[PDB]
Amino acid sequence: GPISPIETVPVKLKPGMDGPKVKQWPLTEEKIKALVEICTEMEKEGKISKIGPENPYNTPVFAIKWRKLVDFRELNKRTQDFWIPHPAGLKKKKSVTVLDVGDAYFSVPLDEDFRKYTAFTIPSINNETPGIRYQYNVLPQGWKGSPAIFQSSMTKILEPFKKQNPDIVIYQYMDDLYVGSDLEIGQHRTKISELRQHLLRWGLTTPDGYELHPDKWGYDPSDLIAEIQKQGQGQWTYQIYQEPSKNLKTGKYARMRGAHTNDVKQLTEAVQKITTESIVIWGKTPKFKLPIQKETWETWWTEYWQATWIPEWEFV
Ligand SMILES: O=[N+]([O-])c1cc([N+](=O)[O-])c(O)c([N+](=O)[O-])c1
Ligand SMILES: O=[N+]([O-])c1cc([N+](=O)[O-])c(O)c([N+](=O)[O-])c1
Ligand SMILES: O=[N+]([O-])c1cc([N+](=O)[O-])c(O)c([N+](=O)[O-])c1
Repeated sequence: GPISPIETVPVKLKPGMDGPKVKQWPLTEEKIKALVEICTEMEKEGKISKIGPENPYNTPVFAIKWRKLVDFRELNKRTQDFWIPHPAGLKKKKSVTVLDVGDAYFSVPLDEDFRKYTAFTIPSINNETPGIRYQYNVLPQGWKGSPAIFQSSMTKILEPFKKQNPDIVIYQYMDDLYVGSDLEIGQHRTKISELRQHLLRWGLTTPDGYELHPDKWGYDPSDLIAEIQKQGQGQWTYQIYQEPSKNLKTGKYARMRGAHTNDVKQLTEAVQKITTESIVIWGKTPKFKLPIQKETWETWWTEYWQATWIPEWEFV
């Protein structure tokens, strides 16, 4: 749908910070084609615009039906802060459905003076020739500012559902809603559908959600660390903690060998599951320590990464 110019909100970088300049890594010809197709459609719809030679910023993109993912980590660090509470009962619910509500953002303009800092490049084959440069004209998915700016509209949209379903907990984290109830699974799913239809009535398309059942699964609100380690061979272990001695949670996953898997793919799965669990339990995304070289991770992680968010991580 079309945007409303009066919903443009002024935004800026943190004092004395410039915009991001993180280079586009090489992509496969398949991924480049997909990005060209996606970006040609976004441009036709006014959501991005080609930029000229003056703009010096850059944020990396990649492709994962294909979807474009932007790694806004550096822009997010440089973006101003914005002036939710996590329900302790969300993890006690029989079911929690996660819904991606990032589609909302395409309908909301981005401050024209901030657009330049969202510049990105569709790379050429092997990065041999200059790529195709674009910036965002609307709130971008994965950008810190987008859920903050949309919160007032999200609240107005959710209000009738919340008023009619007091037994349902709705917690928002970044670009997702976590919808929790103790209903029979069929009844819970019906409430999810009613919620998706409400969102859609207001122009918010959502993917099918993914279902958690966390009642089958000393925190200090002031950073979370998740460490994954190799346990011999054959399985993975992880520790979630803030101070080194006391763990808050520990767990295991299998480290399987096969023609369709590898350590990076499995580690990305584990990162996504530990993150989701951490958001549910504590409302925080951990920083990760992964049992792999940075070079091998930096090489391959984008090949399997299905999340719209991207956490911070260290290595051996
Ligand atoms: O990847 N990059 O960071 C990047 C950046 C610029 N630039 O103007 O700041 C480019 O012109 C290109 N380029 O044209 O391929 C790439
Ligand atoms: O397409 N590209 O994103 C691209 C990227 C880079 N770079 O170093 O990141 C280049 O140097 C060139 N290049 O040299 O044309 C192109
Ligand atoms: O291909 N290029 O012409 C090119 C140009 C610029 N630039 O800022 O003028 C870059 O930053 C990059 N880059 O960072 O890859 C590439």
